[PDB]
Amino acid sequence: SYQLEKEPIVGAETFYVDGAANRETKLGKAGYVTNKGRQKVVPLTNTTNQKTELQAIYLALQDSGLEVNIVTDSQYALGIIQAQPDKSESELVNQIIEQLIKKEKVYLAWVPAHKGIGGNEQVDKLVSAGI
Ligand SMILES: CCOC(=O)c1c(O)c2cc(Oc3ccc(N(CC)CC)cc3)cnc2n(O)c1=O
Ligand SMILES: [Mn+2]
Ligand SMILES: [Mn+2]
Repeated sequence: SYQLEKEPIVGAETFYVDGAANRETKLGKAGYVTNKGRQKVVPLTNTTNQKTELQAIYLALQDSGLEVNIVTDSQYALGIIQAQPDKSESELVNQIIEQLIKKEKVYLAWVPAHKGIGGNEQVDKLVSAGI
């Protein structure tokens, strides 16, 4: 019930997402930074990096118009969303799936972590602080 655009969507806002989890305390943050100065950071308790990365995307999907460009450094989350499942065993993923269906156009790009990608580093620096 959804598909990913092969190209960045002209006119749409670019959401740089990221997550961070502390392995001992299970504490993590998830959020985004956009090319338009929009930001969000949420707190999460009892969690993993994977989950925080998915949560960041959920945030980006929730706080965006009918058209989005999303760039993530999560191969894990890219995997799930590119697989285009109809239903998952994960509550968080099911929430993401239905968000994507609500959208006119969705573009999801992958970028490597800590390689100087401005938007990625910006959002990393925010979610990493205190973890
Ligand atoms: C600020 C420093 O952060 C980093 O250097 C950093 C990562 O080490 C990192 C690792 C990732 O992939 C993995 C995530 C978790 C695991 N594990 C669970 C299966 C084991 C820990 C393995 C690979 C995915 N994203 C990451 N991001 O965004 C980072 O900023
Ligand atoms: Mn990451
Ligand atoms: Mn990071």
